[PDB]
Amino acid sequence: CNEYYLKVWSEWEKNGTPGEQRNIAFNRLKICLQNQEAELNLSELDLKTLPDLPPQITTLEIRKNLLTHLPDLPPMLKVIHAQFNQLESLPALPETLEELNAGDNKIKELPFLPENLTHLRVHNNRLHILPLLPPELKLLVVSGNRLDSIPPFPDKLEGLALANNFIEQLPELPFSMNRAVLMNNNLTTLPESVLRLAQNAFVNVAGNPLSGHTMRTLQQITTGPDYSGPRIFFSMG
Repeated sequence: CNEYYLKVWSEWEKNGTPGEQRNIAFNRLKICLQNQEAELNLSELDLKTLPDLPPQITTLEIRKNLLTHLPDLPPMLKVIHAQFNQLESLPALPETLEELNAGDNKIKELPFLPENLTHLRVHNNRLHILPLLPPELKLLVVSGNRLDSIPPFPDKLEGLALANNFIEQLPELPFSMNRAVLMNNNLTTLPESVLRLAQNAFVNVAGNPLSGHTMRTLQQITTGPDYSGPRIFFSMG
């Protein structure tokens, strides 16, 4: 264990390209294991790869690096912050995962998602598809991908960002929905649910080519004297 862990870390430390700072990585990798700390922070160390990690951690900060792939993750991890890398893939995710933030990478497919996942921020990637969404999921941010369809939403979802994708249709929104950013997509219609949302809610469907019919439909319903639906934001030209 601890004895043989340091083995692979000083191995990995030798192969470091001139730019990489595997030197300061080795320290924190060590310190993190010595005291058994729960958070490991290797962010902004120009790292191009990673060696197996300290099994005890529950938070993993490794953003703004050059990582293209990831080593299997600690099995008791709850949070990942891997934004601003070159990630093309992702390792399987621990059931214990709650936050998964891999913004600004190059991922195309995600792995199956833990049921305990609450926050998922994988914007500015290359997702062509999405895996089924976890029930306890609260926020979904997949803006700036290659999505053209999207699976059903969970009951407890409150926040949604599907901006800048090639989406043609939109599943029914749950009542829990509070913010929905659906900008710059290929929507010509809107599920009837958007109107049934809470009155404090907000929906942004700018950039979409909503059909003339859809528009007049909405114009009439939302201007009614009894409309207690959300505010909806549009654009023209």
